[PDB]
Amino acid sequence: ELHGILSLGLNVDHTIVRKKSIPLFEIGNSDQVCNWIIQIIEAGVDLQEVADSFLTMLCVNHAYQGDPNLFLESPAAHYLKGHGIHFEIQHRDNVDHITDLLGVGSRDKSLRKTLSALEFEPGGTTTAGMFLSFASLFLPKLVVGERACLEKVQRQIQIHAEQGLIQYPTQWQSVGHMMVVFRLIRVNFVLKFLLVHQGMHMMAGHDANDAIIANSISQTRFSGLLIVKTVLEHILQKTEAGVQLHPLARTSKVKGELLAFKSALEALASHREYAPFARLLNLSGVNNLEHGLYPQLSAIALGVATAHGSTLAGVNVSEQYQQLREAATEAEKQLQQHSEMRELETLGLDEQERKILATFHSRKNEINIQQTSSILAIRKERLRKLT
Amino acid sequence: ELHGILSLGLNVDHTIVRKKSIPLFEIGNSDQVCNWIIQIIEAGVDLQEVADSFLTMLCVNHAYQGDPNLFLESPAAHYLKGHGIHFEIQHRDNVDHITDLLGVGSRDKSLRKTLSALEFEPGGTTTAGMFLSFASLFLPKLVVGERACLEKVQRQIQIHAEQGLIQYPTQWQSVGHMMVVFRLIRVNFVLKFLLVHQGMHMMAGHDANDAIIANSISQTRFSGLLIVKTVLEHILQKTEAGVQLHPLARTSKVKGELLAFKSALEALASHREYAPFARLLNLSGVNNLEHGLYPQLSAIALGVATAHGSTLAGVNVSEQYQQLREAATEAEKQLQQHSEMRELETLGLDEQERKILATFHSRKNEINIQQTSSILAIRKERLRKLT
Amino acid sequence: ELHGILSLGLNVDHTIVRKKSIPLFEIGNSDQVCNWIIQIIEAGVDLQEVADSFLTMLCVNHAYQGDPNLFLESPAAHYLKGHGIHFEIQHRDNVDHITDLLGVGSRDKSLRKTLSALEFEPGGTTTAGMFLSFASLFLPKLVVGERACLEKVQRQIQIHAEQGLIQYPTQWQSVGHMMVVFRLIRVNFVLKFLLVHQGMHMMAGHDANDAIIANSISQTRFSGLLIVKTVLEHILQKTEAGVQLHPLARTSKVKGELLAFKSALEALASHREYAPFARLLNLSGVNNLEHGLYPQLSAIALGVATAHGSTLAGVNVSEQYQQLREAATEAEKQLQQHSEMRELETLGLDEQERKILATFHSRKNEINIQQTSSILAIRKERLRKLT
Amino acid sequence: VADSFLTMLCVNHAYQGDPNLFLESPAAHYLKGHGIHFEIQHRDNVDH
RNA sequence: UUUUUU
RNA sequence: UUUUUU
RNA sequence: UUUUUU
Repeated sequence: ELHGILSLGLNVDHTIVRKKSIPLFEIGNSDQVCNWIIQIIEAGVDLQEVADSFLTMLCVNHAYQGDPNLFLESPAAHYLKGHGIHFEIQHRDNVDHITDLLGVGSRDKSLRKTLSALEFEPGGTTTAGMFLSFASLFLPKLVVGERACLEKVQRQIQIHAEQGLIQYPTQWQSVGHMMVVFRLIRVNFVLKFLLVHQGMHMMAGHDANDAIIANSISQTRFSGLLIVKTVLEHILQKTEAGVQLHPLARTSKVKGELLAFKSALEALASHREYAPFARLLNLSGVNNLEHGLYPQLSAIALGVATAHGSTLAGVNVSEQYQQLREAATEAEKQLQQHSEMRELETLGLDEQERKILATFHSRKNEINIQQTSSILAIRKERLRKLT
Repeated sequence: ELHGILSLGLNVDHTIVRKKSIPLFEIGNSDQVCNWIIQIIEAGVDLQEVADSFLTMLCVNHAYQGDPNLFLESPAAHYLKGHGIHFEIQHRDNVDHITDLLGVGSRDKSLRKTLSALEFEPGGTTTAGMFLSFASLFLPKLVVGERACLEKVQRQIQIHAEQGLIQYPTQWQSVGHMMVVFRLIRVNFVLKFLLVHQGMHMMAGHDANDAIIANSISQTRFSGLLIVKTVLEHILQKTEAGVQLHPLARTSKVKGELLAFKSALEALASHREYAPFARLLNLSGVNNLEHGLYPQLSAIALGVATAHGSTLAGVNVSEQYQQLREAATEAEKQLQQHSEMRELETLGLDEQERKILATFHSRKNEINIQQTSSILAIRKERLRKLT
Repeated sequence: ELHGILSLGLNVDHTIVRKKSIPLFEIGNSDQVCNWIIQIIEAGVDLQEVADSFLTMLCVNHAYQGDPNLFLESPAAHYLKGHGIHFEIQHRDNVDHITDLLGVGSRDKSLRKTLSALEFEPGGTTTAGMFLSFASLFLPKLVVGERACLEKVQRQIQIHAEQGLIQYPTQWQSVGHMMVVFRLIRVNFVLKFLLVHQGMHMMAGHDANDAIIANSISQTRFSGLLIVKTVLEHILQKTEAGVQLHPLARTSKVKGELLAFKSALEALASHREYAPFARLLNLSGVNNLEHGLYPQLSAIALGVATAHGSTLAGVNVSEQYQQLREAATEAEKQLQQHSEMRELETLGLDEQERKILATFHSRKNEINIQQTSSILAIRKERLRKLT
Repeated sequence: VADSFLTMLCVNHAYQGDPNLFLESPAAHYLKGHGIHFEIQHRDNVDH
């Protein structure tokens, strides 16, 4: 097989190509230090190389009440090492200021003077879990962009307020504070991974913050991987016997698209139980799953998927997938109509029952037209906002 | 076999024909030294024989936080040695100036006076990882040339800015700074290999810079090797049973082209998991894969590939592949039309489903004509810019 | 077999009939000495018996950073000895002038006064690797002659400038400097062999100069041995089952030509992995492969090859191969036409597919006529330049 | 060339311009067997 | 003596 | 020498 | 680069 040359360097074995060591502090006033960290986040000051340390401090405070040794024995730390990420316990005796935690060295003097410039206020009420839940609110639609993330965050804040779960400070609702939090989450990997791990792997015991985190992790599944969802749910049909390819996916080019897409999916499934969050966590083979490696397959799959759900009509694409998308949409609409009225007879039903079901199917179809057209109008409003 | 005489000296065994030793420095202020290195890069001063040392210093700072011993035990250093490239740890006690690192010797006095001429500024914010990601931005379309590389770099900077991942200094956006970075990357092998290794082999844990590097490595796959892609995806067709040769590739000359191309591909696949980056890294048997050893096969394969994807219509060729390229393009367009309407009947489908699918295939064909013509017009604009 | 008497003295066993010893110097300022060597090359002064010493010094500086002991343990030195070529390490304590390296003796006083006449300039920027790459530029088309070599050198300098790989001094671009470099390469064997060895056997790690050297070595394959290429690719056809002789090669004389040519090819393949560079390196049985031992076979093979590639129409021959060359060219053109339209039916194809392929084959044939006629016109221009 | 161009006109009239259909036509079947044959030669560009 | 393109 | 899109 | 709803 010389066609293996095309797949060289895609699904490589696991090797560690880095060495990162995040200092974790065994202190007495863990809550007080975490409040200081939240306050420096609120101040807008960027954390240089200490973002990992302080955000992992917040995560350890939330999950383990402030005992970093338990975290070093946790499965999250077990996963992170083996990818080159390690943690040090350093006992701190007295911590009067947040600058005691950061050590002396090059480029830490630059941060230390700024942090000593900030004047904190003692006994802040905001806990680390509150910040972790607020940060988790950003995980859905984070790969989409800043504004979409902020819009989803405001919506989900409303939702969680009307459940009575949480009460975020009104200064967190500001646009700028969300700007700084979005930047902090986007750049930092360990915070996102820890949020994902605690959301996924907590079987019970959720407090308000854990409930919010788990909900946002569940909503973050396959964010940035709509191509995987559309292809695997519609184009690669799943039958009782085997796997049929969609009627619209018979083109000679689309067959090659399918084989390459499969190879990329073997690459993705190597990140077991973390593949849904690959684009969020920027895992290895996520660039192998893109719109542009698979133009025909992407447009056709999204068009076929749009023909079923009225909400997928709001998905935007580049200039070059639009026409093939709606061509596939109308093709699949007509095919679904034909399949609709074709297998009623295959079921044993009276004239009366089939008659009622035909009325129901027509009614459902018009409801779907209502909804798809409404979503299209809302999307047109969104683009008009962009204009 | 006397025909083996033609293949003598092509796929030779692995032997080490060189001895290179890059000094790596175990220092205290690794970040400070790396900032000095980035500043001397920004100054435009060319690094004579120390480019390898300082760029590997930047890579060690990024990957291993500044511990070169871990790098000497890394698999990248394991690969490099055995190709004749070794590293020395030399502990430096005090480093007040960047000139302390470079040792006394012939032709180093020339560089030392220039580096002492430059006046640095303390506490530069730019980290080594930022420079590594910016340098990685150049890897796609680096073998193409300087302007195409710079254009891709600007595009990808825009893309990475709108994700919120990174924020490059505005002085890096200048044309001249990209000129110096392009020159530095083009001449230096170890920097490119280290970027390729960290992009390929990092399974998880990506920060912003690692995400950018991995994305650009994934985009750099088979850059400069479009002939391999076109031939192996279209001319050497892959069936369930065996390997069919394309109908357009039956000529007696093209058969010899195919055998020679195969031999070159056994040469290429010897660089396992690095064959995609052969032209970038200038590996052994990459000159055996060229347009000019395989004129008929190159033109025919690119023409056949252009008949499928609308984006491949933008690929330029020499004066002598153009006519055969479009001849093959029209031949494959007509053949794909005939195959298109020929295997609809081979599938069990109703009159209705086949009718809908024929409408879909026609619609797809006109979309493809739109896109190919647009790409051709854009290419005409590009040549007009050249004029 | 009395016909063995004709082959006596052609494929003889390996014996050493010489004793050459090149002094190699273990010095401190290897780069400084190599710059002096490059400057004496630039001065145009001919090197008497020291050309081998200084050029091997440059090669050792390039490959091994200046440690000749590593070179003496290198496989290139292993190959050279056993052919009668050895090296001495002589440690030099202080080298203020290039004349310190050359020892006192007969005919070295003549060179020493001239080298002391030349006034060097300290700290020359030109490295040994740059000179080695520039010298390697001459290897393709070196056996052809001086002007063709210089033309190829200028073309390849342009090519390597537009890649951004290298920047040769503008004083090297002069015609006279290329004259001196051509003479130096032509006379000297060890320089050419070392360039060939490093180009062939370096699997990875190429810097700019190594990339240039490897490219020119790959382009130098079978330079001066077009007869081997033409015969083995066309006249001695390679089938799945066995070896067919070309229809044009059935003459009773051409059969003897084929047997003698085979014997010469067993002679050539004895130089394993170096047979492609036999005429360049003037290996043992290269005079047994000539135009003049095989007049009929040479002319017929080149004519048959010209019928396939449009570029081989530019190959010149003596007064006496021309008419047989074009006679074979037209014979093979008609035969290829007949074979062309004869095996379309042998493949299972529709009327439509065969029709399209016939259009494609006609279009390809007219493109080939365009290209062959253009090459013929360019060749006519070349002869007019000679006139 | 009178035969060539007039048969070109006849092929254009009867078969819309596809000479292969004419070579499979019964008129061409009759003509050959009387010694009259036709060659398809594809022309790429015809400005004159 | 070699003659092309790479 | 490479030439597209990613 | 991602673009929906959750």
